[PDB]
Amino acid sequence: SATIKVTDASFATDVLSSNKPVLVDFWATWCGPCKMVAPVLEEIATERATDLTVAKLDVDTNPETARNFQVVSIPTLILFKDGQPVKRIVGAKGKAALLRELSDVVPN
Repeated sequence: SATIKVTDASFATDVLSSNKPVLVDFWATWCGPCKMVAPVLEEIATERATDLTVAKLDVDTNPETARNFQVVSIPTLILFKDGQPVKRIVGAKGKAALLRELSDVVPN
């Protein structure tokens, strides 16, 4: 397991105070599309470990952090950098598609 599990009590230390960018997956155990994205995040967490932390937040056991980032539907992925959210992605995505959508630049 290369992803980290984070909770309402640990979110500030593990995500908001992280040196590395952190990609947070807001998910739930019963959610069909969240399962579609789970193995993709596992791969990214291993492959991109020196550059990026990948964190999982179960919205049902951590409803306050979900409320704090206005998460209404899942999967939602939020990328954090130095304490702020810099990108929000809604919906399941393939690996290549996800990494491209996380960027602020486009290919020419």
